[PDB]
Amino acid sequence: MSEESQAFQRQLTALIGYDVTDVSNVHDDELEFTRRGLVTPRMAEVASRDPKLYAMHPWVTSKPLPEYLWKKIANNCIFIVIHRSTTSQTIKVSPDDTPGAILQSFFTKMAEQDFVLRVCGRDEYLVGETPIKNFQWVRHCLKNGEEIHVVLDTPPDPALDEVRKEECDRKFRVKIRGIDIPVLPRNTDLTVFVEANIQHGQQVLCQRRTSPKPFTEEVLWNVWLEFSIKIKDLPKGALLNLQIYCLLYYVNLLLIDHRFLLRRGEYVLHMWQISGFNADKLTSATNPDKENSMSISILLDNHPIARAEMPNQLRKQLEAIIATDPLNPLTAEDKELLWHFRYESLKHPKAYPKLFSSVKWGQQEIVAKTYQLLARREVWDQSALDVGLTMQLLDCNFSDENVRAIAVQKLESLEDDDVLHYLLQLVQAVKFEPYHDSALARFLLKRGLRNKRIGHFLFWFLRSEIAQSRHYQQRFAVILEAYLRGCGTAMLHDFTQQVQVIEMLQKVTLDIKSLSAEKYDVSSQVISQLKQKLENLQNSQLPESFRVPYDPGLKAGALAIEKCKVMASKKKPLWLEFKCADPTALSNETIGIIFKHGDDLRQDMLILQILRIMESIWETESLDLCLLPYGCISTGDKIGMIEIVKDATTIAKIQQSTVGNTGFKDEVLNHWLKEKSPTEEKFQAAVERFVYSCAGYCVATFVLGIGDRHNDNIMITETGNLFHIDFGHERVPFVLTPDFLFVMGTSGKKTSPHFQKFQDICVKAYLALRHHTNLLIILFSMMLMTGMPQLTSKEDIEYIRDALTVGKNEEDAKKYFLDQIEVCRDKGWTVQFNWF
Repeated sequence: MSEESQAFQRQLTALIGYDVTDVSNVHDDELEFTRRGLVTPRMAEVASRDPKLYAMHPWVTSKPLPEYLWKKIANNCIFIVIHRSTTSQTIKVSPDDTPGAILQSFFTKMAEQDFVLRVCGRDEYLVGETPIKNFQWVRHCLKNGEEIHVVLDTPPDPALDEVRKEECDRKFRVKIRGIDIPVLPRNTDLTVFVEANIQHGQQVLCQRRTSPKPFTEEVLWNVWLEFSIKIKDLPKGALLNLQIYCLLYYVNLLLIDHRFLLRRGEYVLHMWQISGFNADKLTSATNPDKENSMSISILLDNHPIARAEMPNQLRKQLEAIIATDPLNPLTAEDKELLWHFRYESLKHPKAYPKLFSSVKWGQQEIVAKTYQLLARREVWDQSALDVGLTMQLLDCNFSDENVRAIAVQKLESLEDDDVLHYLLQLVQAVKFEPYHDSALARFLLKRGLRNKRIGHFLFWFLRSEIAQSRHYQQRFAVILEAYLRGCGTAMLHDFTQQVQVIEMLQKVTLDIKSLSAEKYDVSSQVISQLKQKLENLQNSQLPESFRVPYDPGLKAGALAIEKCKVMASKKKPLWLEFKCADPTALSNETIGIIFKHGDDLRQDMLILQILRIMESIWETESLDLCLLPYGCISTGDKIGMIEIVKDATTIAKIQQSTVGNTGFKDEVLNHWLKEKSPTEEKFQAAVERFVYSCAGYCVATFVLGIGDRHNDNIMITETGNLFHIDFGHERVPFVLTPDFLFVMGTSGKKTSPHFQKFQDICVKAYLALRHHTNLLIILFSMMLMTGMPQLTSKEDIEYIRDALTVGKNEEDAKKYFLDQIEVCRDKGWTVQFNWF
């Protein structure tokens, strides 16, 4: 079409980081099928969204105000600071008051209504029919004892969000012709065979092998591999998994296509090589490197899918099976029970995952029965939304489209606040979808387009994977495009700015990394080289401003080249600082960002996100363990940015400043906090905060099995908020060393008010998380499968079961954690010292 449309597809390609019109690494048209398929869902949502609210994207929650936040409001009054150039009043408000109805208690209380309240220095609005106590920014300020500063100004023009117009009962068999690799001369000559598996929801329905042969640059067999399973019995979503054993290579091919047709014809698939379980193994995409990759040739020639009340003790066996964690293995007995009492099972939403693990997906009639089961879904459709449960049906174990769709059905009812909490994991979850186009993928696209905040992170979460996952960049790219084609020219403009910026800093970051070895030091030479490179961008290259990717509410302006530098650490990360591009800003404090290479940030994001879930969990029990999950977004391979927490120091650096360089003293920390405390009130506040934050992290860290940390990866704010960092990748359950204890007023396994307060918070926090054992267990395993390398689909994922002390009662749990606390006391500084 118009040269205009080509220039647009060019722009999109740049934002995405992939050409979705590319057909270099495909063997069918699913992707294209999918691009077209998403048009409707896109358009249906664009069309449905209120142009006004979409432009102002208010950030609101339906959850009640925690108890620990009402404490700061013991007068049913809240002070809002309304600025107006040099003006600035202080209208006292009621937590129930609406933004439109405090703008009344202003305009009239002072004395024309085409105005809207906006947070000073931010792109955050307090609009919409919502209690001011329900806006997040407001709760952010209460939780941090900050004043609410707002500016009266004109609503953003929803015209700016304009969208560009668009325009057989035979047995199954497969013939393995042979394998080919360009170069293979290796050490000791080993043997090699091909394993052809038919899988569904990671479950082998049938398995056939070829005879062992000499591993040469070309091995042929020309042998038909026949399976017992009928062509009429293959389940949609079934995957023909082909692997080469010496396991060296793998590759999958959807047995039924996106059009319900049985795969047929000759295929030459370029395989993935295992690096000397995880999501990546389930991919329907083929290695893009056709030149230096192993490949397997095959031939397919064969469309389809054209009362009784439980006795007392059996219902008991059933209920026990249902109460077991999601990691409890299911016995044949168990599956037969769940299946036979198929309809009783159907009354227990918590049984759903276990029940669908009990279906024989390899049997046409049974699956057939299963669908009839899901038909009478009344109970499920009326169940109180259980995210944990919903996610479980979205993991690697369920490949069935109808099973997965009901989980998504449940997600529909999440308010935006909630989608943000799980947004990163839901996105990862897409690696578990058998087809590109899926209910999940559509959910995301929708939720994205309907709210700007959610689309923004969706953008970056997808970009993250598209830039470094060979196994899923294709699918993720088609989804992202879809989104881009509907977020709005405005968004499309912001993204452009953000992409050019980080794309420059990434180049400088890497080039600088070359001019520096590993041996920590950092010379003025390398810093001089940085300042020069930045100077160059400061010119006509680096846009005037851009949104901070991990904090869309913040607009960043020009670099403060004088405050930038290269950090003296193993990796050589940039420490940039920018001026806030918002005049209405309430400060002159710069925005500090860290650009690093060497670490896999996608992992970091995952932990950080799980950390925020843990917060919300503790919220619903009136707890605030003061964690500090800083901004973090992986932008490419082993590269990305990190929010610079203001006024914080490494606990190691604190020790180093007192004792030797590579040298440990017990009072260092307490000394540091007191000297950093402006008054005695704030110093006492900071010891408090330390006790809470210390317990939060000791608990969060224990559950996620990443508590045994080195001193240089644990920070603390001058205000006392302790917090770990770099979750890149004798023992101790967590870090609770003598110096942390000293701050609490105890030493040599003694006692004190603070230490007992600490132990109280820990246990309270710990059993609060056990109240969500299932939600966490499912987040932990999905994390392991889409974030780590080859995670043991057993022992690894199983840690969290023992950590959350599954099975034990609350008393034995509390007992259990307190003992963990003692193991830290007995170890003192042993482990810290050892960390080398």
